[PDB]
Amino acid sequence: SPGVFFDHDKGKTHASGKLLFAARVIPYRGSWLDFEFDAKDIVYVRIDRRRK
DNA sequence: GCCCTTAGCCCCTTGACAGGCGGGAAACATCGTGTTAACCTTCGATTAAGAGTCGCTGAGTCGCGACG
Repeated sequence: SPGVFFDHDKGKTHASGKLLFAARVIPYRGSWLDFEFDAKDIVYVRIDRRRK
């Protein structure tokens, strides 16, 4: 369904054991947006999972 | 019972078509060109809600020493 999503990572793709909390808003028709974090504790706008 | 004579079958010679592949000659549908010059000189999708790993790159941290 269209709307913002916050998929907290379950440890996978983490530095050691930390979570990611990828805040992604899925539009009904358009380009996806990802506001996930990293091990450096920084929010990166991974638009449509292309770049970070 | 054997030899002569004649009939039937097989074979040869000619032939009057019949039309039949096929190139030619011709009537007709293709296939690659042109050519015209009145106005816009960045078009657009598409992953991206699982998962084990190959191949490369570029930042922050240290040694060895020289010159005051």
